[PDB]
Amino acid sequence: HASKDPTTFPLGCSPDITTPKKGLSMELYSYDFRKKGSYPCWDAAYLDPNYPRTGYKSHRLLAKVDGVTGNINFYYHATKGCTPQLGHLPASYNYPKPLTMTNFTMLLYGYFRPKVTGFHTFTISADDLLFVNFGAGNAFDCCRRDSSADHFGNYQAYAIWGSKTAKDELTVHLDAGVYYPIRLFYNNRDYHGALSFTFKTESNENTVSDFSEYFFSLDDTEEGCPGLISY
Amino acid sequence: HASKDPTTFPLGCSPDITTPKKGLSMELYSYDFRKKGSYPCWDAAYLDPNYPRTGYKSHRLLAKVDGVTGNINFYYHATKGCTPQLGHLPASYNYPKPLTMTNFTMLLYGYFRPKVTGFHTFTISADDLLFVNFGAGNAFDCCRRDSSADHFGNYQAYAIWGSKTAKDELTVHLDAGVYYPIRLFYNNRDYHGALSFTFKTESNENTVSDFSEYFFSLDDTEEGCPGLISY
Ligand SMILES: OC[C@H]1O[C@@H](O[C@H]2[C@H](O)[C@@H](O)[C@H](O)O[C@@H]2CO)[C@H](O)[C@@H](O)[C@H]1O
Ligand SMILES: OC[C@H]1O[C@@H](O[C@H]2[C@H](O)[C@@H](O)[C@H](O)O[C@@H]2CO)[C@H](O)[C@@H](O)[C@H]1O
Ligand SMILES: [Ca+2]
Ligand SMILES: [Ca+2]
Ligand SMILES: [Cl-]
Ligand SMILES: [Cl-]
Ligand SMILES: [Cl-]
Ligand SMILES: [Cl-]
Ligand code: NA
Ligand code: NA
Repeated sequence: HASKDPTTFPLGCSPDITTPKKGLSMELYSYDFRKKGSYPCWDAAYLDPNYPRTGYKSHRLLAKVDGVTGNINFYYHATKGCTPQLGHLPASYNYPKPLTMTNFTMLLYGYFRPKVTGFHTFTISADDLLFVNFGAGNAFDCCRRDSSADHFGNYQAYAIWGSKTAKDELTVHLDAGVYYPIRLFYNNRDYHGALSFTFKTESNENTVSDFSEYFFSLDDTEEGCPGLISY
Repeated sequence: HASKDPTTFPLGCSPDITTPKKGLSMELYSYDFRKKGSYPCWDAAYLDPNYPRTGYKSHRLLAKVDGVTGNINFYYHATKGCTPQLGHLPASYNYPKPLTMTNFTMLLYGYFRPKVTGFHTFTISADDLLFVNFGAGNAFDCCRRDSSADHFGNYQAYAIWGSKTAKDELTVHLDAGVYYPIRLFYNNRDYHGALSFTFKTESNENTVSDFSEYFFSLDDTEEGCPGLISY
């Protein structure tokens, strides 16, 4: 160089006849540096309170893909600060092309399906930013993302590199086989990048990092697909 | 180098027998630079999404004063970046002591009492940050700040120096003589500072910058003081 509030007992969704499709949807957007000579060289727009809501959409759209699943963690090691440098996302992201891994924004959305009924703790870390919404309402409404995408509530967990919250966790009680809306919003402002998203349950001692049997996409429907299990 | 959502028709409050006290309450907090040699030298904590909610309270408390009113605008011109430099707030702030005007955080809260029934447009600008909540619920509950202070909603207006939103405005319909909860959250991260808060009404052509007959403080009460005028 559902209510929008985060909760420990989130609401979930009950899909009907159509088989859920594997994986999350992802959108990729540009995130330019500031003009040469600026101090610092990186743009602080990523921290504007509405950047994850409306601001990101004013940047150049790079891609929109389906079927993102597996292990979505990555570490991108840059060689120079203040410089756009190319790299590739892991194959799990279904995006073959190079992108500026030093400086970009990424949105992932869809549903998390548990295998365990009970408490789950999701652990996150990021360079630079990962904001997580989770649950109907807090993320978006069941099979009604089209009317609720931009209306997510306060984050269930968030991580900001360099901050007092560089890693974070969310503990929620979930029901096996129910589909929970999830939104992951990521940014790299400069230099190295990293995303880590894993979970554990009170059940066993394994950390889950491969979401192949956990992330799904559901079609929106006129009436929605609110969870039919809770009572 | 009331609902928490922002609205155009905010809810207000009806004080009982006790005469409203002149002015807002203010709290002042430290905001340190990063360690010498850091790039950039200023701390980005001010932009953490919970900094205006919980994070500011972890910093050193400098002052808590009553009776802030008059013209609250200021421009502080620093002579060196990355350096704590002393200055004084305007006399309107009722705080005589020097403080590090280059790097500090300030919270103001109380009620705005209009003189006009009709649309008001408040205009703000700041170096570095000014976040405004306005209306019962969005700011805090009528004569119930003690149970609602930390639960303000999405900002009615906000300004961030260097951003695509360096000035902002809020247009709201208000009733004369009703008391609207208001919260102003300010930060200077480095170097120069500035705060501007003014309004106009559709009625006349004058810009109001002297809040002497507009800002008030109301005691909290067990039952609250919800507005009795709307119907
Ligand atoms: O360390 C990861 C972190 O790097 C920041 O760049 C820093 C750099 O680490 C530091 O050595 C230098 O002095 O200042 C740089 C810019 O603030 C990235 O900005 C940050 O996004 C992370 O990737
Ligand atoms: O201009 C007000 C603005 O100054 C920032 O400091 C800048 C400075 O303006 C710029 O000339 C220099 O190259 O980089 C500095 C640090 O980013 C303050 O950081 C900012 O808070 C405002 O006060
Ligand atoms: Ca980075
Ligand atoms: Ca400044
Ligand atoms: Cl729903
Ligand atoms: Cl870089
Ligand atoms: Cl109220
Ligand atoms: Cl300074
Ligand atoms: Na596509
Ligand atoms: Na005092």
